[PDB]
Order: sequence, then structure tokens, then C-alpha cells
Amino acid sequence: MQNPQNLIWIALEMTGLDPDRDVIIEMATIVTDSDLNTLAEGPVIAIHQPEEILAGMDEWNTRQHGQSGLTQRVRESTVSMAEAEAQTLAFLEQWVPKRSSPICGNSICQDRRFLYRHMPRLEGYFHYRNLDVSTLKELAARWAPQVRESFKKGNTHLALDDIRESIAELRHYRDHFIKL
Amino acid sequence: MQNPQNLIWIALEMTGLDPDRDVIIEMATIVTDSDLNTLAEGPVIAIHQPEEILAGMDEWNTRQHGQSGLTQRVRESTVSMAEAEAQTLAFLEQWVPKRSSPICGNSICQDRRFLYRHMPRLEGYFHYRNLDVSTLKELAARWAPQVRESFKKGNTHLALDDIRESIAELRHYRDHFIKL
Ligand SMILES: Nc1nc2c(ncn2[C@@H]2O[C@H](COP(=O)(O)O)[C@@H](O)[C@H]2O)c(=O)[nH]1
Repeated sequence: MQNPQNLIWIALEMTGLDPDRDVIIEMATIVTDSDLNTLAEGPVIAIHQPEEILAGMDEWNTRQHGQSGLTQRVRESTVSMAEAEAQTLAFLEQWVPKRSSPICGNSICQDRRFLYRHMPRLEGYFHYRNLDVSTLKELAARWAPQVRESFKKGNTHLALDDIRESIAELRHYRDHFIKL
Repeated sequence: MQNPQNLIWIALEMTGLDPDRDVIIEMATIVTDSDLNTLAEGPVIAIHQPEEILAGMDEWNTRQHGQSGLTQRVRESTVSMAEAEAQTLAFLEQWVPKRSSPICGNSICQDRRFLYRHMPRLEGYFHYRNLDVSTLKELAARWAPQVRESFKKGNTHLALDDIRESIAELRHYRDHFIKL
């Protein structure tokens, strides 16, 4: 089912936002076609982390992941960082060829930073380009403010709705901000 | 002079692709207004690096920076990374207030990472938003290919020419790819 036009959408949770101090604890992927139609949904993987890493999280993160249950899921997981990377790679490979899709989503420079340090082979499977929806949001804010203020932010507390809300944010801009 | 909706455009040259292992050897900036009108061109600075750093560059960067003149300009530079940062901030300070502008250019996630590592005072001067022209390049190649070819890009290896082309690539999308 491969197709170099298909897009790889990704969302990550981390113990914090610094790739040197922090680690990935959840990953999720969704492959669309070039026109934002879902082809398939990757695994949502909580990635095992030892207790020292888990206790080493700052205050805001310790609360947010604990109350979400991600901490407990991460504590129980038998899937390592490398194993999750391979699981996501095994899935992405039947839909998108190597170095074809950019990373798609929101705030995905930070995602590329973490993939670079912690999953270098998955980072390498993307085209080096970034499809970041917030570029369009930033342009809409300046040049067509009504299109951005008209977007209906969804719930996104779970990883696949999070990605789907980003895909729907691109749709909104394709429909109301992009002459085609 | 200052105006919080002015945009800071930046292009770097590096010794390699790792923002943490490699270094910055050239930088330039251009300030436009929020409608892509060039307000001012910042200085083009070659940054001195020890000879070992230049000899250690891979094959592509040895070729490319050798034949552009940059390798020789690096060797002959007496401007350290920090002085190039202070010189660029001195210019940008006249045109954009602190934290107002995103970082604008092509694949500027790579640029921000190098700045974050090597020029964190300059990185901190940008709004946290990334204004990535190549996000639109990928959307245009997928949703309206013949506006992606309407755009004439001279293979411009002078730093300011690379930036002016980036500003012109976004102009071409505001006109032919975006509805306002
Ligand atoms: N190793 C390597 N680096 C590249 C390549 N293309 C661009 N770069 C890096 O990108 C920098 C310039 O960014 P650009 O303007 O090409 O986005 C160069 O200084 C170099 O470090 C490449 O094909 N191989």
C-alpha cells in the first residue's frame, strides 16, 4: 500500500521538553493520503521507563502524566524505546517509503529533536522536511485572522484524537485558507 | 523603528547536520514587515572555526563550502560565534522587539536547533513559533503542483540571495497559493 505521497503524522509525550534531560514515554502515528484521508492508524505505545527517570520529571510533568495515567502505563510497559521505534517503523513501512514523508503535525520541530536523540532510525525514515500546521496558523493569524479564530479546537487528551485534531486543523486551512 | 509584527528571516551554513556535534560557519538575516516587504538586510558573517573543524567536514560539505569561498572565509574570519551573535542581535534589535517574530526561512527547524545550541541568546530573541516556507512547499507540491513550478529559484549560494529567495518563495504562495 506504499505511496511516496502519503503523510506520516506523529504525536509524542515526553517526561519534559529537553532531549538531553528527558525521554519519550508515548508515541502515536497516523498515515494519511496526500489529501488528509486516513489510510491507517499506528500503534499507540507507552514506552517503558525506569523509576529514576520517572521520579526525575519536574513538577508540571509529574502531575500531568500521573493524572493522565501515562506514568502508570509507562511503569507497566514492557516495550522499550528501541522496541517502540521498531513497532512504529514496522507499521509506517507498509504505507510510506523511506525519506518520502515529512514529519506532519503541530510543534513537530520539538518532536524531531526527540526522535533525533532517542529514535534516530525513525527520525531518518522521514524526509528531512517538516509539515508544521502552525506555519499556516501563524500566516492565518497575520493575513486572514477570521480563518484561524474560526477553528474548533477538539479534545486531544488521547494520542490518536490529538493527531486527528491536527489533521483536521490542516483540513480547515486547506478548505478556508488555500486556493486550489 | 521597532515593530512587533516585523519578521526575522535567517539562513545559516553549518559544518554538518548535527546541531550538537557540528557548528555554525555562516549566518545572515533580513527583516521584512508582516507583508514580506524588505525593511533591512543584516550583516553576512563568516564565523571562524579551527582548521581541524574544516578538515573534519564530510565530503559534501568539504566540496560545497570549499567552492563557495566559505571555507576560506571561515579560516580568515576573526569573528567568533559569540561576536557574530552579538552583531546579529545588534542589527535585529533596531527592527523587531524581543520575542515578537517567529524564525522565518526554509526548513528553519534545523536553523533554530543550531542557534539554540550555539547562539542561545539569539535563539531566545525569536518567538517560539517557526514560520517554515517549506511546509507550504510540500503542500503546494501535493495540492497545486503548478504553483510549485510557477516559481523561479536561482541557484543562489550567497547568503543574502538564499534569504531573498526564501522571502520570494513565500510571496509566491501568498499570491498564488493562499486565499485572503
Ligand atoms: N551533510 C550534508 N549537509 C547538508 C546537505 N545539504 C545541506 N546541508 C547542510 O545544510 C546547510 C545549509 O542549509 P540549507 O540552506 O541547504 O538548508 C549546510 O551548511 C550543510 O551543513 C547535504 O546534502 N549533506
